[PDB]
Amino acid sequence: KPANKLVIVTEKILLKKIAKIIDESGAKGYTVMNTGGKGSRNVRSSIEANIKFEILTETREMAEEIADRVAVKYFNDYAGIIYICSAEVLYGHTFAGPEGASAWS
Amino acid sequence: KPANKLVIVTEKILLKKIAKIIDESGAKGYTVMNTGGKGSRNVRSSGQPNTSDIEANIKFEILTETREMAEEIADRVAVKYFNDYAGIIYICSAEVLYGH
Amino acid sequence: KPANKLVIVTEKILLKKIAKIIDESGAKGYTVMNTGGKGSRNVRSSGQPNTSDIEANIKFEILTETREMAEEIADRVAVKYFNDYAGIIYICSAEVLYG
Ligand SMILES: Nc1ncnc2c1ncn2[C@@H]1O[C@H](COP(=O)(O)OP(=O)(O)OP(=O)(O)O)[C@@H](O)[C@H]1O
Ligand SMILES: Nc1ncnc2c1ncn2[C@@H]1O[C@H](COP(=O)(O)OP(=O)(O)OP(=O)(O)O)[C@@H](O)[C@H]1O
Ligand SMILES: Nc1ncnc2c1ncn2[C@@H]1O[C@H](COP(=O)(O)OP(=O)(O)OP(=O)(O)O)[C@@H](O)[C@H]1O
Ligand SMILES: [Cl-]
Ligand code: NA
Ligand code: NA
Ligand code: NA
Repeated sequence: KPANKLVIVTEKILLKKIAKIIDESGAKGYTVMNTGGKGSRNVRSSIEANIKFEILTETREMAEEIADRVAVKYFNDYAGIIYICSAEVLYGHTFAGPEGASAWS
Repeated sequence: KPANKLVIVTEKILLKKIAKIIDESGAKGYTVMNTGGKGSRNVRSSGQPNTSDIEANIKFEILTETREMAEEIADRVAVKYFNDYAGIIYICSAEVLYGH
Repeated sequence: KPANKLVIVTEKILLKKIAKIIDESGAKGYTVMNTGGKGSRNVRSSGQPNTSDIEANIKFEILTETREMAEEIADRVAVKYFNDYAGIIYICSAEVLYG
C-alpha cells in the first residue's frame, strides 16, 4: 500500500516541537535519528546537532500539512530541509487489523 | 541496478533476532541505525519511549536480491514478533550504483 | 523539485575524505549518521563488525542538484576506496519540499 515518507532534517532542539506538529497532523507516528550534517542555507552556520524525522503519512495532504507547518514555523529561524520519498507499507499501524466489529483479532 | 530497500523499524532489543532472519533469507547484508520514535500500536511492553530516547529503536535498511526476498523477510519478522514488540516495515525503491 | 538522494554507507574512518569529495562536487550539503551493518564483499580489513556495534560505519545522504552530481560523488568514492574499504552506494528519488 503506497504511502509518502516525509523526511525532516533539522536542529535537535526542535525535537519535541516537531513531534507535536506530527501528532496534531493525525500521523500515526514518526521515527527520529541523531545525525550530523552540513548545509548551504547558512542559517545556523557557514557533536551531532541534527535530528532526522521520517514520517510515513496517511495521505500526501497529511505530509504537506506537516511540512508546511514545520517550515513556516521554524525554517526562517532554524536550519533544516524537508523532502518526500515514496514508500510502500508492508506492516504498519494495522498489523493486527481494525478495532471494533470488523476486527479479525 | 534497481533494488528493493526493505526498512524495518523496531525495538532495539530485537537487533540480533532480526539479523538472524535477514541472514537466513539469503539477503547479502543490512545497515542498521539507532533511532527514537513514537507509534500508535501501543504494544511496546514498557510503554512509549521518552521523546529524548534516540536508542529505543533500531532501523534496518536491507537492499534485497528480489521483491520476494524483501517480502519473505517482512512476513517472518512481523508474524514472529509484532504481536509482542513494536515495529513497522516498509519498502522504498533504490538504484544500486556500487557495492552489492 | 525532483531530486536524487545519494546514499553512501562506508567505513567510519573515511568520514572526512568523503565529506571533501561531496564538497568538491558542488553538493549543497549532506547528512551523516553512524550505523552498524553487515555485508558480503568481505573487504573490511578488521572483519565483520560486532552485531551490537552501531558505529562501524557512516551513512551519508546527499540530496544532489542533478543526477550528474550524484554520479560524480559515487564514482569518486568507489573508484578511490572500494578496493580497500567496505561500503555500498545507491540512489533513492526524492522530492524536495523546503530546500
Ligand atoms: N543537499 C543536502 N543533502 C543532504 N542533507 C542536507 C542537504 N542540505 C542540507 N542538509 C541537511 O540539512 C541540515 C540543515 O541545512 P541547512 O542548509 O538548512 O542549514 P545550514 O544553517 O546551512 O546548516 P548547517 O549549520 O548544518 O551548515 C544540514 O546540516 C544537513 O543535515
Ligand atoms: N507512521 C509512522 N512513521 C514513521 N515511523 C513510525 C510510524 N509509525 C510507527 N513508527 C515507528 O515504529 C515504531 C513502533 O511503532 P508501533 O506503532 O509499531 O508501536 P508502539 O508500541 O506504538 O511504539 P512506541 O512505544 O514507539 O510508541 C515507532 O517508535 C516509530 O519509530
Ligand atoms: N544488501 C545490503 N543492504 C544494506 N546494507 C548493506 C548491504 N550490503 C552491504 N551493506 C552495508 O555496507 C556495509 C559494508 O558491506 P560490504 O559488502 O561493502 O563490505 P564487508 O567487508 O562485507 O562489510 P562488513 O564487514 O560490514 O560485513 C555493511 O556493513 C552494511 O552497512
Ligand atoms: Cl537513516
Ligand atoms: Na551551512
Ligand atoms: Na505508541
Ligand atoms: Na562481510
